[PDB]
Amino acid sequence: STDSTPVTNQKSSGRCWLFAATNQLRLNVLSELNLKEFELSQAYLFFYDKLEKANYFLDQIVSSADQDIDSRLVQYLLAAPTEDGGQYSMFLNLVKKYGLIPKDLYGDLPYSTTASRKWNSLLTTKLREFAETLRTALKERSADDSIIVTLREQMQREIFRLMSLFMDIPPVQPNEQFTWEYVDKDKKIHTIKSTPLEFASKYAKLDPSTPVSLINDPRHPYGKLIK
Amino acid sequence: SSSIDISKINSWNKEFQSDLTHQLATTVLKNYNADDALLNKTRLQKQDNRVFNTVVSTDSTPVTNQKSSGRCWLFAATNQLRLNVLSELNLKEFELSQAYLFFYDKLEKANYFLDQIVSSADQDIDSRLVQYLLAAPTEDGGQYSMFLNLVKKYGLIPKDLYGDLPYSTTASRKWNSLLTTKLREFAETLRTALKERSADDSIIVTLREQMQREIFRLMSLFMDIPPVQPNEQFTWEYVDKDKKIHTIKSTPLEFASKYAKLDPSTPVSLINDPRHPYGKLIKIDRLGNVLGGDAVIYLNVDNETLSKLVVKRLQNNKAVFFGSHTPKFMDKKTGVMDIELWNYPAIGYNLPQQKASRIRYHESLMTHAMLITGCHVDETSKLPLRYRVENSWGKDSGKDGLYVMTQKYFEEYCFQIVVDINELPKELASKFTSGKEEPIVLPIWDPMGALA
Amino acid sequence: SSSIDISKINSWNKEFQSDLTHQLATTVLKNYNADDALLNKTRLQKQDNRVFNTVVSTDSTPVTNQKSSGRCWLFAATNQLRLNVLSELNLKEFELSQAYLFFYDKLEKANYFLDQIVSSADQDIDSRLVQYLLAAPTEDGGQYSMFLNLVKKYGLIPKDLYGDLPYSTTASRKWNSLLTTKLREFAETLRTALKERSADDSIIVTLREQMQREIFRLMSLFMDIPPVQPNEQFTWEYVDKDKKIHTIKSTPLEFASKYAKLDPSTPVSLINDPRHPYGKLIKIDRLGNVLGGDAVIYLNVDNETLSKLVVKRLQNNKAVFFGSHTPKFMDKKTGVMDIELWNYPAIGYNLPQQKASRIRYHESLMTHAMLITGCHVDETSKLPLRYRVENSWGKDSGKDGLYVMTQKYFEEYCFQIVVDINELPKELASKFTSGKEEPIVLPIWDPMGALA
Ligand SMILES: [Hg+2]
Ligand SMILES: [Hg+2]
Ligand SMILES: [Hg+2]
Ligand SMILES: [Hg+2]
Ligand SMILES: [Hg+2]
Ligand SMILES: [Hg+2]
Ligand SMILES: [Hg+2]
Ligand SMILES: [Hg+2]
Repeated sequence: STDSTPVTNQKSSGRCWLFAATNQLRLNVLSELNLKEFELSQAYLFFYDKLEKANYFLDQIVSSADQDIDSRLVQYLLAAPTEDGGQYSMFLNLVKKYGLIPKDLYGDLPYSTTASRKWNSLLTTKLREFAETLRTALKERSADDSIIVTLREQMQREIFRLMSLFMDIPPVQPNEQFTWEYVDKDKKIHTIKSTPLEFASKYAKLDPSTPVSLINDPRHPYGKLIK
Repeated sequence: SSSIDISKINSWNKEFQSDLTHQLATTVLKNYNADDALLNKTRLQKQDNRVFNTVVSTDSTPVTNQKSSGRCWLFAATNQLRLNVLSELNLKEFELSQAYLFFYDKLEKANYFLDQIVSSADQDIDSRLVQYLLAAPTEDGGQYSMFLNLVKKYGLIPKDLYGDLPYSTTASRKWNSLLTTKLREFAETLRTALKERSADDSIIVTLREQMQREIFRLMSLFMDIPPVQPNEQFTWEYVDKDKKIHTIKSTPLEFASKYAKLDPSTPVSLINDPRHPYGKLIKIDRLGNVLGGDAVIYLNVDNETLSKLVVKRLQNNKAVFFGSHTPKFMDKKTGVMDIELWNYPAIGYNLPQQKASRIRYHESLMTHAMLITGCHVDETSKLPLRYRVENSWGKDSGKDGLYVMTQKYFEEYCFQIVVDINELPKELASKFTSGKEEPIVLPIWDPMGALA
Repeated sequence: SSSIDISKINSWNKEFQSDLTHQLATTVLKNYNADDALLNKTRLQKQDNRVFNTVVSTDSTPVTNQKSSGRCWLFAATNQLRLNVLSELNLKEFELSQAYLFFYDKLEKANYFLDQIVSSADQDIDSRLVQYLLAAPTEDGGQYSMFLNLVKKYGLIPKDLYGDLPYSTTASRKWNSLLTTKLREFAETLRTALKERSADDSIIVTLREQMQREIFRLMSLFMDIPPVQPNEQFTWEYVDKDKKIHTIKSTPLEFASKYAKLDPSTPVSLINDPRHPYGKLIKIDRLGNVLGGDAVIYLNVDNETLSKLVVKRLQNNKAVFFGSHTPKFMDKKTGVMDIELWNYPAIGYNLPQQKASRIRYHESLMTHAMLITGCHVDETSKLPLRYRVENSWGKDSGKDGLYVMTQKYFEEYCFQIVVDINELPKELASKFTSGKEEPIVLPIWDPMGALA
């Protein structure tokens, strides 16, 4: 019944999954708030997704430190650590920790949201440097080591430092309140004060506990779970 | 800890925003591409220098354009040779047929793939090798040894007899996709038939012939098989710089030696792979195009010798085929290749990772082959500062198709050159003509095994 | 010392280059326009807000475009009035003829100029006043009093009867140039004749009539005199929003009151000129268009009262004509007018000079007239934050022709609004209806005397 308004454009990025996942949800807000046009912030999720993958990569390197640099897994981890693409479970991972917010508070303004190639390249080049540094330090020490722990924190920090140069950290924290003024289809002005996490359930109607992704993979038996 | 803490990142943010350089950086970096924003004109002012004291006498005429294909290696290899014809026949403009080699290269790789599948039929479909063979069986890129494999079996021909007319020579994506989709079907069919039978089996033999035939049938729909066979005569009428008409009757194979001056037995490719010891031979397992052709082998040498081999070669009036990591530190608008052209340190972005580790950690590899046609030694008593590079992207790329590469770029982001064995020091040439030399064998998926 | 020392500047350079912020700044600033490089998207993210709780019910339809002319003042003044017709006649789209007023304004200024030359004939040709009169006698820009001068003598008419058809309405540069070149010839001729004779002289009188005639002759070559005279009837057929056809027979002068609802006797222009005391009347010497028309006089008021007069007016459902310094702190792409939109402080560029001094020191003046159609009071218990502005640059400028101006911008880079005297506090209205009020008289070349 509700119409996808307006038509979205991911531009030069692989953020389709976030657009599609949020396109499904925008319809609830549009409908529940009687809005002519509406969009949830795709960039919001994009910022956190990229930060998390860079961080996640570091852990992956640490957990595979025992394998040769030229092993299939290590070379794979090193191929595209910050790629824009994702899965629905990965979409929910972000919504659970960060919530959802209207695009009016944080949009596709930065150059990197619509042309992410360079940003990813700069980040990935650093991460590949970090990968070497971690593994080297892991030859002599254990991951639980105070030194390693310190090392990973300084990497995380540089990763955030570099990402904040291309995009601003969202304006409000997940449990922090934001005020959003808008106009409904009736030219009537409204104001909503919520938190990214509350807004996701309350307005976007997402209960992260309900969606499951069904796949059609003919190489495996049906009724079976694939991980 | 190991997880992203929200309080932690907002605290770091607060701290970064108090630094004035960071404030300016985020302001500009949210507006423009980092390379555009950070391009350093003070440095450009000095580095964009087109004076070269050591240059190849003949001029690359005309500037070539590979368009939407990965045929750089063929353009660069033939760009090196065209200079001989241009010179020996007193021609204003001249080009050898890149498409000629392209047709045969693609046919051979499709055929070569089939054999690779047959020889790895014992491995699981999801093994690293089989999945690799299935990734890009007909890709346009190649190596110099693969270039010679083709010239040995097919010779060379002037572009006037067979050019870039077909849509697929300048926009090969679709063609490759159609071919590859079929080959992946064939791969399954072969392996299945190989579970019950042996490769020597009459049935398998028949099967592969029907695949080869369909492969040729499909390729002939997008490009015509060259007009003459390698030992078949062709007649080529042309006009020299003096407006004088001439006619040459030759064969693709004769023309290659006779006019293009190529003796396939002399070029060797030297590589600069810091992960391995120099003076050692490096071989890429399974890498090839012509079933039965030669294998890709490189003599691993230091940059100091390499730099000299390039100057000497240039002094001997010959262009130097080289492979590097495009477009790393390359400004296509100006044509400058300088690792310090952009002011990344102004935003505190620094990269200490070494060359060997860059290769090891999936960060740098050869991706494009170009041609060094000149260089400039420091006019006093020092060494080469920059090199003149001829690209195959049309005359609008760089400065009229030409680029200038710094010595430092050459050392860091360039991994290969091609010289004639007779140009090497006895100590090095011998590694090719001896026998003790057991090459360090790298897998097909090794970054040096990644074509151009 | 007072001279530029070469050692000194190279020493300063050396010191600036050691600062990392300066290094980044020079790198980026040599690449892009400062406004493009410094545009702050973090700030834009918050400031580009199009929600206005107090707006004029009628919508500006359609968005107007003055094109290559300085007719903003006429567009803005008529944009304020069109809303009455649109509303009273239930029309989807409507426009009063801007060209109508433009024709008469230019004719009158050329004529007015002649009189100005005659009245200053006793001054040297190189005096400040005479050179000023000769600078731009026919410029497109004007003031609101000058707008009323025209409406009083000529009335208003629907654009359907006389529009922007002629080349010169949308590209007036050449026309003005041709006219001005003639007027400068006339200026000499008048003054010369005035050395021997008196202005009341039959000969001079004859001379001025022949000049007036040539002026009209030349203007009629680029634009047609409006189709009806001010007291002459015209018939206008139109279609309302309900697809219903109507016909109105009126006169330009009647239509102005009857349909456009303008009572020329009510609007007064309030100015915010910090160099003079508030509550005081400011008059611009010699500024005008219609010989004998009213003079430009402003009531100097503080921003606090001014802000309120705008909110009240908007609440009374009327648009507010205002004049400001375009394009200072104006982003045409987004339509944002915010003095903090660009990160100049990140490059250490700061401007402490006060408004009054900005005006005094040749830095800020009114240059464009636009229309406030809405505002947004802080929804709690505070005051106006932003205003909705309608520009006359087509629907592609700003956001569909519309702009958003901050309160701070309004205070700093805006110098005038127009209200009806009945909207003023008794204390202020009286300054217009009393007699004690001797206006502070400013010269014709004063920055507040610089049109729009
Ligand atoms: Hg290539
Ligand atoms: Hg040299
Ligand atoms: Hg050299
Ligand atoms: Hg090299
Ligand atoms: Hg104007
Ligand atoms: Hg308001
Ligand atoms: Hg207001
Ligand atoms: Hg104002």
